Amino acid sequence: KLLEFAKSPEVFDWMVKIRRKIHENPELGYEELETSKLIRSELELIGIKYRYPVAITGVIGYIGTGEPPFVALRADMDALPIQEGVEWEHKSKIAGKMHACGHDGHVTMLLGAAKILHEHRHHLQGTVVLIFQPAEEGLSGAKKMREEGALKNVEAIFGIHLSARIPFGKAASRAGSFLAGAGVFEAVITGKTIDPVVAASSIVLSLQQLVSRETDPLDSKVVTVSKVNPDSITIGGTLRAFTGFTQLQQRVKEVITKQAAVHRCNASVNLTPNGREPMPPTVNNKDLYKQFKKVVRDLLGQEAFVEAAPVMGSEDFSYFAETIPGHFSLLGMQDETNGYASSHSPLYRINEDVLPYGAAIHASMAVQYLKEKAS
Repeated sequence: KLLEFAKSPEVFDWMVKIRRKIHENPELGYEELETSKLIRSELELIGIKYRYPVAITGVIGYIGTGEPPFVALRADMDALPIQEGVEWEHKSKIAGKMHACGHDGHVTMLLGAAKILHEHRHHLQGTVVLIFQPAEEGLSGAKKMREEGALKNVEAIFGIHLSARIPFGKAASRAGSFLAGAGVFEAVITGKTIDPVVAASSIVLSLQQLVSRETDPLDSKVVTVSKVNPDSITIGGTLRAFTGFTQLQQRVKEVITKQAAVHRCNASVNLTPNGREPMPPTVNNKDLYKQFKKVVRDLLGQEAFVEAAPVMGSEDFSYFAETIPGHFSLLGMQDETNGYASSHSPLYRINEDVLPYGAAIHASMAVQYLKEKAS
């Protein structure tokens, strides 16, 4: 019922205040200096110790006993090089950049949560870890924080992402496979005269075939050939799946290889070209999802819980929920007539009145988890 606190003029105004400053000054991946300085100042003001730097601009705060169990809450920090088309007082003052992906609401609701949780810190049966992650858009920030030990000793992490595809004030998630993974591959087709070209256009159609839709949105698999360019032809492609990703990677390789061989050609295929490691699908741990549904129902209502549909989007949170139990949820903003623009657009819009919902959900989820682990 801490939503009442989260909605307080003092707290809500403070949250809306910080959200706007970040919104007016969008910073790109790994260059979120000002966003990072603000987060650190608010943690300082609230009364929360933190580790900095992590992944250049990242910050990790602590609330509780200081001892295990450790549970983490995560928010992204970076904007995108998009010109804000929304005309308003708090529009980005940085031309060509915009927080058109809600992250502003994310850092915001994470500082909210930090502020609130601190209010009840001596009651926490463990330590809530607050992760302020840089460069989510380029899908390399979560992995970099992991490399730097951000996940050590931590046993369960929760993340929230505002959504224009979910009704306002409803949190949406599902158990297990939720967000699609993504990988790339590179192939070089060289003649062991025109065969290489014959082989290349063949392989292309043959890989484009693999893409398909079925009756379960979790079975969707796609392979996109984007690069192709005669002694040798380089073919750069991508692949995505919610399940059986490894089996799809091998299929892409097998096809290119055999389709090259029957055309008397050499086949060079790389599934991690230039250090582009695959990003596995985002999997929501059943226990966290099961616990999460309760937190949402107890807080908002028996009807707020929105069972999410598998999505083929991009969210590097998966590098966390694969290494430790993870739970990723959406937070609704959409109104009755769909006036709220979809994420990734010059017109994107968070309804600023959603901040207390995620702040409470963030705060609450960390408490119930700990107050459950100790049961």
